Amino acid sequence: NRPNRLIVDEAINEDNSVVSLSQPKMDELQLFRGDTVLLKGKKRREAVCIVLSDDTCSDEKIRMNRVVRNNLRVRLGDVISIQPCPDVKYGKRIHVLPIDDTVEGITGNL
Amino acid sequence: NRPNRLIVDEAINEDNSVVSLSQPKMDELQLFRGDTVLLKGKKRREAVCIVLSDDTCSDEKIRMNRVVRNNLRVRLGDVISIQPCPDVKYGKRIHVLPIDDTVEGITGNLFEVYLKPYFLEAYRPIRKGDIFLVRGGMRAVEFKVVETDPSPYCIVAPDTVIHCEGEPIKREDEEESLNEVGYDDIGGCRKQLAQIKEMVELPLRHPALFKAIGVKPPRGILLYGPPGTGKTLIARAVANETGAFFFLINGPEIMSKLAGESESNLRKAFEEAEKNAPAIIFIDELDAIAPKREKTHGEVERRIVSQLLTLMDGLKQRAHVIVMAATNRPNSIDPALRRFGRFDREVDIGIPDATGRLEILQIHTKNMKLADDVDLEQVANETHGHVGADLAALCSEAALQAIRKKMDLIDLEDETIDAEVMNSLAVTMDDFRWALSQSNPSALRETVVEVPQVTWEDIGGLEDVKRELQELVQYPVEHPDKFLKFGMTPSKGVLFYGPPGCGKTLLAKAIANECQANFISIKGPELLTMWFGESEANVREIFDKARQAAPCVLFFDELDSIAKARGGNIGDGGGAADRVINQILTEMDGMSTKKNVFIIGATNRPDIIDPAILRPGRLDQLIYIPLPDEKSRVAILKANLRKSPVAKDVDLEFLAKMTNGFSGADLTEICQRACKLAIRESIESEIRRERERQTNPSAMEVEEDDPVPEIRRDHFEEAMRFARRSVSDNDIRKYEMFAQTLQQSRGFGSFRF
Amino acid sequence: FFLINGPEIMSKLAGESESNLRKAFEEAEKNAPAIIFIDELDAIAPKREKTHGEVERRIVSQLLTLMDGLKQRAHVIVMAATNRPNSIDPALRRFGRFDREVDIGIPDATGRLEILQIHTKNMKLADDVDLEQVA
Repeated sequence: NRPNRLIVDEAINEDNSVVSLSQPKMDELQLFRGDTVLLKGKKRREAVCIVLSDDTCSDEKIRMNRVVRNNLRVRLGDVISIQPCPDVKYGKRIHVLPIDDTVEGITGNL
Repeated sequence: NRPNRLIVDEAINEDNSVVSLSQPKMDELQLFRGDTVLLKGKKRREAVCIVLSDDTCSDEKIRMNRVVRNNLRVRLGDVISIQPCPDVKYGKRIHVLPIDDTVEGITGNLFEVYLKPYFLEAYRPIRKGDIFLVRGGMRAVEFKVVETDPSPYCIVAPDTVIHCEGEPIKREDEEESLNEVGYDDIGGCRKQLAQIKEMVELPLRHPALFKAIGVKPPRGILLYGPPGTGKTLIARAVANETGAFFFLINGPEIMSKLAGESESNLRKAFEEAEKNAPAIIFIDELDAIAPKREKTHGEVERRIVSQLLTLMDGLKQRAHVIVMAATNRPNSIDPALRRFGRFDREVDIGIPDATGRLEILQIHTKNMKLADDVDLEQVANETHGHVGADLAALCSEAALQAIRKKMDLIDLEDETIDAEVMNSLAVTMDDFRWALSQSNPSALRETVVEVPQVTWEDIGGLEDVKRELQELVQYPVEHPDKFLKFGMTPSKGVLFYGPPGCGKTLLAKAIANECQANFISIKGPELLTMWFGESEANVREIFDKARQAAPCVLFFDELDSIAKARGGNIGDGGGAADRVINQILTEMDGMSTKKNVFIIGATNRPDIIDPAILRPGRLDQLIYIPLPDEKSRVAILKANLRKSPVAKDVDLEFLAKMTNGFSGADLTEICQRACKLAIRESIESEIRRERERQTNPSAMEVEEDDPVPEIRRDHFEEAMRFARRSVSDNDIRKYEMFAQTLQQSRGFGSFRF
Repeated sequence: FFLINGPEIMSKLAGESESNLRKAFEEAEKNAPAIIFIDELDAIAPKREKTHGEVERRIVSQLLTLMDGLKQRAHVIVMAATNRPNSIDPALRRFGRFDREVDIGIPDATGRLEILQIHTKNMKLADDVDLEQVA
């Protein structure tokens, strides 16, 4: 990518929870309704939020959401480029373990 | 083997696993359908191959295919017949373990794809390197290990599934076997390996060769390998060729504070290895591991010696076990030199070679390196001044550093692997050499003036001397056969007795430049000591280095001053000097090794030389050096200037005319002074500092010329007026005149019949 | 992932410490495990620094074997302060660091300023804290 780095400011949308998917995500890539722009993270972390977006209504060039930035731990102004990632695996069935901290300290059956 | 060489031609069948048998094997191998035709091959080879022999048409050549040689691990022309399957042992629970390569790439589970071939017949070649054709699955269901777990054809019907081990092991045994050191990895010493291995095998293959001969195999001998010889490579090669449990035993590791604890541990290890297998013990650092309890009063050392004489010299304590004593140096007079019981028998084993440095470098480059641009001539030139496994490590380091420089010069290339950068990563001979110079020690790089690019370039002239030295070198280099035909041996050294410091050191440098190895610079100062033992030590070091390397010019300073033809001076000094003179004569005489050696004595006073040394053979060539000449001075000054500087204003003819035959050392001093004056007067040293980027970066918009331009005749004249150039003409003239008068008194007539 | 560790539960591990270390060194040579930093690396491996007997020399020799017996896939070797500075383990004496040094940055005002910034982010030092003065 580019050799000079920059910093990403706040999202253009006023609402943090309103993270509109970019038009380029559905244009360059076949972004379906059930998938969004998958964010890459550190130590093999990846998260995608299922949100319906309308690329034909308004292509808002807003920055990442505060919750999205905190969850993905995305650096400020990091070059968002698609490169070869050979460290991604896949599975069929998993066990969604609950948070142990929420179980303890809650009155009654947490 | 047989005296008729087997013709290694193309096999009749295209497939490597299928070969055509010879005339005698056309009907010798019975074709049975219910019983697999297991051909008796190498390394317990029980292969169910076809009996397809092309001998019914013509005499099929007895030769393996391209992959069959690596598959069967059998030599060309080896006799292979249809015999009982030795690799196929039927047992109570004989199941073949699976491997990751058998699991990876195959559809479904490894057991699921294997049971199709594990039910009655595999219908595939179960061997390492063989062309294994597996019908169906589009994959090879076989263990990526040395061989099958239970057997090649075990007793396992379809009701007995292949019970795999706890984990699928793949690409592990093959990696070790590739890493197993081939005996050829060391040039010349592979003869030693063959000698020892044949001693083991033939005495075992032929018990007549051991008992009926009456000579048993030797328990062990001192390793004729110098320090850092990579004797670990020797042990690895022994283990790879001769299958045994290598027992590396570091001498330092055998040093313990508790008396006997190291000895008891060593005895326990020896016993454990003996009970383990016909193993091989590697006594690392064995030469310094003990003082033989003679030089040292250490009771621990005595106990270690006793344990060795008990453990190493044990009653049949080597059940086909090899006590390989890894001596620190091949010639180190070690404890076992004092106690020749560990080497109670030294095997006649062919020692290493000289291009084995170049050969090992070529092997390392051919091992996995893709340095195509690395010139083999540069490799040979480096191997001329290099080491054994140490030089191989230096080559590996140079390759790694050049590859790092190239890869760092490239980006991460995460998207796609750059085939040109990665594959065929031709590390340039320049790149590899620079990486080596950055990696390998730089002390030996400038020490050999063969690296210094002055073939009498620093001192123009001495063409007769240069020619004589070149002829002497090329004699047992170019036409040693001519020397044998004449039957004349070379001379010892040259007594270049001329002006002091006129370039005698430069003379030695030029000689080394003509040479390929290093030299031996000595001074009379090192000879003096309060206790008279320095001369023997110096002579021993000189002999060992000459015994070690090629002719090292014994550039001895104050040689005449040290010797002074004995004379018999008073005091302890006179007797010590006489003893030193006798020791020097003994070093220059006696049952010498007749190895490559050269002598360069510094004698500013020929009258102060030794009378005994003056004898031919004691100094051999007593070629008294001349003094500098005006034309010679002009040539030397021109060459010295031509090295660094270019000057048009300062005329070389004017410099020569002003020189009037000044001293060659004085000429070099004048050149250095003019160079310093030019460097100080340099605009980059003067003008750039003057402006210092105040209004302009330098005091001039354009840079000045080369520093020599223009250090005119004024700067040189000022230096010369400051310079002495004051050699004692009368004294040197008298010395040369006396030498010439002696030489004239020494000459004779033609006396030709 | 994969190849978590050996059992290594005897709490004594006389020769077992060497055995598990050799097993981990050999296992990573054909696997893709992470470089898990050795806890108490100097304590478990005296590295010719603790005793003039056998434990420290054995630790040094095992380090040399592991550095000369592991492929470039995990390289679980402690850096900087691996063993004691006086006698570090032979992981650098064997293959891996025998020809290259470490481009360590000297202790300058940059490190002090970065530490001060980290501390200020962690806790409120002062309203007018002179981080330049501290550096």
